[PDB]
Amino acid sequence: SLRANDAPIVLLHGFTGWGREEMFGFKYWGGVRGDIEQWLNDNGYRTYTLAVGPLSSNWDRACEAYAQLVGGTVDYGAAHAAKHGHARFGRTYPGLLPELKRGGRIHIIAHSQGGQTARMLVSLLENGSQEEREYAKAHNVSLSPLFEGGHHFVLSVTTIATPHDGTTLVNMVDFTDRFFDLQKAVLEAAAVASNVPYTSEVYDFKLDQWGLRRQPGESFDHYFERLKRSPVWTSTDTARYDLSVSGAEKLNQWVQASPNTYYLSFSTERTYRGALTGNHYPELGMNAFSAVVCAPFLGSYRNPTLGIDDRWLENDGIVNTVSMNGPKRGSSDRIVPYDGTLKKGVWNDMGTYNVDHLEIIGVDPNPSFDIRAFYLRLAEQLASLRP
Amino acid sequence: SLRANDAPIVLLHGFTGWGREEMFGFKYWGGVRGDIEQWLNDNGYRTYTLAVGPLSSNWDRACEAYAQLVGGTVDYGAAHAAKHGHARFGRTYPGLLPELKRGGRIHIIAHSQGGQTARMLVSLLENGSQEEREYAKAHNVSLSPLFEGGHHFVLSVTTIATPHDGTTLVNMVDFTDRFFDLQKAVLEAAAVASNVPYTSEVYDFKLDQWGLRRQPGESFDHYFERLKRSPVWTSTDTARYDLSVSGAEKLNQWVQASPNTYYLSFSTERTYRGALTGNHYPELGMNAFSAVVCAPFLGSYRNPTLGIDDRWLENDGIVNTVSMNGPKRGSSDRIVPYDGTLKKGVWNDMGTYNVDHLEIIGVDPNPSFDIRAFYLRLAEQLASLRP
Ligand SMILES: [Ca+2]
Ligand SMILES: [Ca+2]
Ligand SMILES: [Cl-]
Ligand SMILES: [Cl-]
Ligand SMILES: [Cl-]
Ligand SMILES: [Cl-]
Ligand SMILES: [Cl-]
Ligand SMILES: [Cl-]
Ligand SMILES: [Cl-]
Ligand SMILES: [Cl-]
Ligand SMILES: [Cl-]
Ligand SMILES: [Cl-]
Ligand code: NA
Ligand code: NA
Ligand code: NA
Ligand code: NA
Ligand code: NA
Ligand code: NA
Ligand code: NA
Ligand code: NA
Ligand code: NA
Ligand SMILES: [Zn+2]
Ligand SMILES: [Zn+2]
Repeated sequence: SLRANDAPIVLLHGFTGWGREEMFGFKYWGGVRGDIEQWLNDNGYRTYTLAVGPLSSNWDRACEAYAQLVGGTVDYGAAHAAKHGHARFGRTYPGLLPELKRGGRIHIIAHSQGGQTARMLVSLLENGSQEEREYAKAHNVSLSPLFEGGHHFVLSVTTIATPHDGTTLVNMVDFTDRFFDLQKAVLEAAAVASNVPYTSEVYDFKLDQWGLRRQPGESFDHYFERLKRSPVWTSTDTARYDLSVSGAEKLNQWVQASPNTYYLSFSTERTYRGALTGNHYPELGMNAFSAVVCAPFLGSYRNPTLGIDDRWLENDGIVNTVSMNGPKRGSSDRIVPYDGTLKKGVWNDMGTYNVDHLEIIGVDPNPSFDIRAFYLRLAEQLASLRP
Repeated sequence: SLRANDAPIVLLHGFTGWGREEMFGFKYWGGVRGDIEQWLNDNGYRTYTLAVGPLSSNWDRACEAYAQLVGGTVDYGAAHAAKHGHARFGRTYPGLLPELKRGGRIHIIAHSQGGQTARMLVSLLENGSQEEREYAKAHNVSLSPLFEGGHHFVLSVTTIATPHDGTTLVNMVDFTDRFFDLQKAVLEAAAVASNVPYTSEVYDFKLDQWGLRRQPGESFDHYFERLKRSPVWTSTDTARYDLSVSGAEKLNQWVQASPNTYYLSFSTERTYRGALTGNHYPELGMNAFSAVVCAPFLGSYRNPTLGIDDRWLENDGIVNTVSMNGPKRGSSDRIVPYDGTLKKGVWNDMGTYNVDHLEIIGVDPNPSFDIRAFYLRLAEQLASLRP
């Protein structure tokens, strides 16, 4: 295809994820398979990576993403920060693309919960926040340009394995403990132990707004026990809340597709349907943590009152596949199957791949999945988009 | 734990609550989770339910509980009735347990302000009322046995989420309108509308003494506007007066622990401490009415001169947690942390549970709280008490 835009690609992780220099250089985007950002740069697709709080709400992460792109000090909004009891200002960044203040566009490619954060960033850029604007006028405080509206610079959002209607994993009985055991399993993929008191930071959870940081001498085991009891686990201003079916529906009520952005979704599944009742079971080769800890639950949990039924049981080890083609619960967004022409302002469902939640970013091996081709094909499609 | 007594359990609601035939059978004790009295009976713990005026004083409610238990016409006392301007006599009941007049006893399990009513019932059984005794002699009128003193039929009182020292919620500026909105939120949890003039009674406020009742053609919205302007909201002979920190301390000056009764308290909390100034905020999953309307105030209102300081900020969405382990303000009662042996004549503090004020009775969902095991374990402990 012909190139029709010059927008760089920006990569955005989910409820785990870390910058290029973290985790001893093991990349979230490529894991044991390599460095996806480097593959794209090397093939002429200019690509950058964002690293935002993995456990923070999509709102917090969107404010962090905005400052990382345009430069400046993260501003969560005076109204938001007062309502949830955390700092209004966060870190200060130079900016990856401070030109976006003047003009120019990006493509966001986001995995897992990054797809919620990317959708939310577009809604804030284009429409701002009326609550923040009214609060700033009422209290005579400053207002970040993010909350003004009028700053739409995202040509496309592509989501990969995103829980747009949530994941039923949040409902599992031991979910608090098992979710932090999933963080430990991702550390272990990077050869990072959870019982070692690392002096270097290794994996920064970016919880400056809550005042939390792993302390000198503290193992990840000990630190996650503190995080389980902290506001980033127990408040509604969290990844945990937005990950749930309840909280993803609430997000979908206000975060709509912009008519100025192409949305693409990729769905993932790594399960088979059983012969007894319709439940789903992990396939050979699914990442071991998901296969043992998460997929049996995801493939069997129903909630008839919420209509969480047999269609929700197929999963990729972490998220129910039905959740991933676009927001539907609480959403008026349109979802169309890809027909060869990518359309603005709707979700173009690019299909369902037999790859698990961690294999699709290369964190878990899968030699039958040609991960480099997958990301290069996608970059060629995004470069074809007509602004 | 081996059973040591055969006393039945009697359940007692707070400033909302209704009998088993009210609310089209949606139970206060169990709500959306089921029927706690039925669970208890089906496991061999004989259990009954009281229904007294939700908005009436603890004194009125204790006279009503007395009559419902032993049988007969509610008698509020000639001196009390003349002092406050209401009828001396209320409804007539058949009596759930007339064997209490021949030696039978009960365990009361009480929620919310029910714990103040249960303590007041025990105080009146033990000591009566010298004012009533004086007045009956002076005016040559009859006297209820409740006011004589020298009676005993309560083996134990267990309080759950009770404001023994009051709740600061009453100091909210628009408390009147938000308290009746709480009543409407509880009706909505029971799938009852507030703008429909139901011909059946549905929720009887048992205001016979005040001469108030919902009229034909009157919705709950219109009825609650009248109640707000009526003596059951504007006088001192009300749940409103006894709910406040001021009124709870006045109650504690005369309602003391009996040496012949075990007292157990359960405390509840559903908040996190923020990172700005140590205020408390509602956790994810708190009932929506409390989370929006009540918890932000409860977690941020301080009054150092009245001793309302950091200890009062943690709360369950309706009552400050520090108020719930037993009466302290204006009280000489002893409170001891449970140590595996329950003690008579003192408050056995059974701990604090991460469950909100409505979750603890099942009116609001919380799948992580095993409400059936909670009540069954409590009934087994009460059955183990030595008589
Ligand atoms: Ca694999
Ligand atoms: Ca709840
Ligand atoms: Cl180190
Ligand atoms: Cl810390
Ligand atoms: Cl950290
Ligand atoms: Cl099956
Ligand atoms: Cl591989
Ligand atoms: Cl007994
Ligand atoms: Cl008694
Ligand atoms: Cl009337
Ligand atoms: Cl705070
Ligand atoms: Cl539940
Ligand atoms: Na505040
Ligand atoms: Na840290
Ligand atoms: Na499959
Ligand atoms: Na298949
Ligand atoms: Na929809
Ligand atoms: Na109904
Ligand atoms: Na808490
Ligand atoms: Na005291
Ligand atoms: Na819990
Ligand atoms: Zn926030
Ligand atoms: Zn009265």
